[PDB]
Amino acid sequence: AAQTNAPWGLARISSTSPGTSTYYYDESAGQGSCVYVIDTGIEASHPEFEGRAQMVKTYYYSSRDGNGHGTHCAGTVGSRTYGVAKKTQLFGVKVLDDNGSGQYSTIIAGMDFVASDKNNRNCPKGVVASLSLGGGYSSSVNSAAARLQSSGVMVAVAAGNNNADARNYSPASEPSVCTVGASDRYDRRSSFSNYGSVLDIFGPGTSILSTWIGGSTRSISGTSMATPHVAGLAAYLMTLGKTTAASACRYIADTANKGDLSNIPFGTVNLLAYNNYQA
Ligand SMILES: [Ca+2]
Ligand SMILES: [Ca+2]
Repeated sequence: AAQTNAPWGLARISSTSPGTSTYYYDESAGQGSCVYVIDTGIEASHPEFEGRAQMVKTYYYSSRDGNGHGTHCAGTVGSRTYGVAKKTQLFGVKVLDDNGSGQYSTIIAGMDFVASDKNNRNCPKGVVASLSLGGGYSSSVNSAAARLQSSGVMVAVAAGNNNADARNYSPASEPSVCTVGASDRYDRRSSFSNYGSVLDIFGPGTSILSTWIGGSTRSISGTSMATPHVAGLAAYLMTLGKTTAASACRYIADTANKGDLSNIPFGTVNLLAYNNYQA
C-alpha cells in the first residue's frame, strides 16, 4: 500500500533517503496487534481512529484527554491519516493530568495496570506500550518499565527533550526498554533530543502532524512524537511476524537506516527506524 502526500515522518520510515512524500507499507497495517498509549488520554471519538481507540483506565476524575498530547501520540501510532500502523487497536491509559503532569506513583501504577490488563484483551499479534513521558532519574520508575517489558509487552519510551545524556532521566535510562531519540526532516538529531549510550533508536520528532482534541490536527515537536513512530513500527512488524515483543527493539535497530543522521555525538547510535518495505 502507499499513502501519497503523507506527513514527512511516515515517508521517512519507509525510505532509505530523506525528502520523499509517500508512505509505503504492507496493508496488514498492524491489524491483530494492540498499542497502549500511557499519557493524558485519547479522544476516542476522533474520526481518524475509526472506532479503533478506547479508554481503558484513568487515574483522574475523567477519562477524557483535556490536553491533546495523548491524542497526538495515539494518532502517530495508529490514526488513518497520521499513523504508522493504520489498523492497530489503541488503548488509552490516562496517567497524566490535563496539564500534562503526573506523579511517579501514578505512572508506575499505569504501567503495572497494562501488564495485567493485556491478559484480558484479544491481541493475537502482540502488545506494545508507548510512553511519551519521563522526568529525573528514579529507580522505581525504571523498575516498573522493566517489569512491563518482562511481562511480554514491547515498551517504547521517549529519550527526553533536555539536549542532555538520557542516563539521568526515567524511564529513558532503563536499559531493557526501547529508548527513542528524535530527528528532523533533514536527518539531523532534533536540537532538543537527549542522546547517550542508552538510546536504542531514533525516529522522526520535529514538526510532526497528528490528531488533536476537538477533532482537529496540530503539528508539534519532541521525543514524545518520535516514540509513537517506533511503537507503531513494532506493532506493524509483530503483525507481519518479523519479530516479537521481547526482540522488537533489537530487530528495529538491526534493520534501521544506519549512519544517516548528523549532529550525533560520539557514543550515541546512528540508527533511524525503517520498515524495509518491498512491492
Ligand atoms: Ca540513507
Ligand atoms: Ca534499550
